[PDB]
Amino acid sequence: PDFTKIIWPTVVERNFSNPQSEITTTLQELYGDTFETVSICPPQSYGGELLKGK
Amino acid sequence: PDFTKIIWPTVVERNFSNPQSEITTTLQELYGDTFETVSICPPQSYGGELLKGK
Repeated sequence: PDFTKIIWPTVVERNFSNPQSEITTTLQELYGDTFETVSICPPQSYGGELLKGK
Repeated sequence: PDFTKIIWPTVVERNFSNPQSEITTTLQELYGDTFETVSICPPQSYGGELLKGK
């Protein structure tokens, strides 16, 4: 290991690695983490996609 | 055939039998008879049947 170490320029710095999080004082079923994805859904019973062709 | 002819009481009288109708002075493709049935159709892209369950 010397100055001839090749450097790969990345934007991800190791000043914040894997942020673990653990439940301590209660039950999990009382404290849940949800991971969702907020996408756009047209409504079920109406929305311009029913007029397609009409 | 005498007075003991059994009579079946029907409401259909034979004072107007099969009304034939024939095209005379032109072509059929220029004079058409349509037979339709006017029933109620809910619209295609809307109508309460889309809200069924919602």
